[PDB]
Amino acid sequence: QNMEGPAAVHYQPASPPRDACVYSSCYSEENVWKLCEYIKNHDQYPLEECYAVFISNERKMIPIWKQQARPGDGPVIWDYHVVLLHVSSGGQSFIYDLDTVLPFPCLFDTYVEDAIKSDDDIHPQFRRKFRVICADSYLKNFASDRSHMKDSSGNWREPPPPYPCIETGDSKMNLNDFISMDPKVGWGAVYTLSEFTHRFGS
Repeated sequence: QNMEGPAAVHYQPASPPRDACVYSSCYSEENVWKLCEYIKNHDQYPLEECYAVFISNERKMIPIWKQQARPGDGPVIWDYHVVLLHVSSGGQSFIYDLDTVLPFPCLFDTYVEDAIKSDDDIHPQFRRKFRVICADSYLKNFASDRSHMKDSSGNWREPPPPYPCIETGDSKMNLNDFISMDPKVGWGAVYTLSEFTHRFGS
């Protein structure tokens, strides 16, 4: 037996329940943007405690386990995936992934251990990198005209979300600057898996 603060024990979620969140399959950057907007407009938590997290790598092929699109024990291989990270007042981080079969929200260590898993056994070019943008910066700077979701004749590869494209005064499309794991582009900070866990893990 071993005695393991209790703040995380009573943690109240920052989002509506999973079924009530704005959600479109294969638009996780927008699903997370909408979670950020919800948190901003409600009175429960400050945006300063939350981050948008882009997961990808140079070849844009990342395995993620415990994903809804592939029930079972195998991974989905995404080009990129986006989740929301909340650093709660006591220090415990929580991950909000609308596409995970893990709990929504999920304790950080469980998401890293069960959804991401160790990179040690993975061929290095499939390893995961993390771009962490404070949610306020994400809402201020993110823009997507959804042009990456259309084939050469303009047809939608996956049905679009049911609201107009997210744009800013500075840009109508900079999604690649978030998917990139090059620190020379975009906003926020780029972390290896070990740096990500060191920064946000217990």
